[PDB]
Amino acid sequence: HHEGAGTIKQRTLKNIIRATGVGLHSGEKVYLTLKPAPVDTGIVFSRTDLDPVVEIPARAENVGETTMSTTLVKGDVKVDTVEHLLSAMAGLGIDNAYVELSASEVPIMDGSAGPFVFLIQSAGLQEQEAAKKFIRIKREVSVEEGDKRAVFVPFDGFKVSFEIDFDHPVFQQASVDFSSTSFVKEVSRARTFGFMRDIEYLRSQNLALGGSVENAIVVDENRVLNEDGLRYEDEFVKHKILDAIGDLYLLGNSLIGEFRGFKSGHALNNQLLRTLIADKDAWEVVTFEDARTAPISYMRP
Ligand SMILES: CC(C)(N)[C@H](NC(=O)c1ccc(C#CC#C[C@@H]2C[C@H]2CO)cc1)C(=O)NO
Ligand SMILES: [Zn+2]
Repeated sequence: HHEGAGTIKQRTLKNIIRATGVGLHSGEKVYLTLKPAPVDTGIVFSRTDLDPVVEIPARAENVGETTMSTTLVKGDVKVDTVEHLLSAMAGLGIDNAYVELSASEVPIMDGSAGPFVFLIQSAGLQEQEAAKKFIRIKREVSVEEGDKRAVFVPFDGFKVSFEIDFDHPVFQQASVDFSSTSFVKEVSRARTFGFMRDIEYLRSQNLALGGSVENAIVVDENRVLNEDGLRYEDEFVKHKILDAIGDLYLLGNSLIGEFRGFKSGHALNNQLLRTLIADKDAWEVVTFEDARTAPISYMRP
């Protein structure tokens, strides 16, 4: 036993994770396997139902549609609704992993990232022999469209603010800083949500076909319909934060910076990432030779 500086290191899974579920939008039954991956692989989604297998790295450049969920595309092959799983992975510091899926949509589980964090954390994480690379924000980068707004600001840590503006009796602002807030405890359990009003339209378009009170906060004209209510008083805005954490992980590396979202969503989050990547003065890749002086820290593996 000796004392010295240690690099903050890349992580993969210690064991394989298998789950079965349903696609929120497609309603399809889907089998999910997460597997360990070598250093610098990133998170790569593998459609194992196809022959040959089609692999899509979870990066901003592969993002197709972003109307309802965050979708990845390569050719005519898609992987839908990647944000909640990706959010779980970013939240626990996973750099490298294969996500195999038997169908085009990640399973929705209970509508949050909780079950994923739980499955992953039961399997365990494996630190690997390479420095973890971070993306540090060095300038303000903002995108807007109409009243929607998404911003990166320099910040020595990682924090996220979000504000939504729904006119609905059921109601809007939250900030979370990973120096104090636990991702796992205060964010990961926040479920997706939908309004009864949109549901038939959505289904009329073959969207929300797997959605139910079992996997979503469902809201009618006046109230939450789920018999047992909300897991957090501000669950709705907490889920928007959960979504943003997963959409930001399409950078392919954790962030050192601050994100602020104002009625933001998947499209604008993706626009923001693209604008950031284009503006190489506004960011740089960094490592930390000494975890003790880093501005971020992680749970034991
Ligand atoms: C919140 C956000 C960002 N808009 C998005 N979620 C969705 O779009 C979405 C979520 C739930 C439903 C439903 C249902 C249902 C249902 C069945 C009718 C009730 C009966 O049992 C529909 C759409 C998201 O969290 N994306 O990541
Ligand atoms: Zn979501």
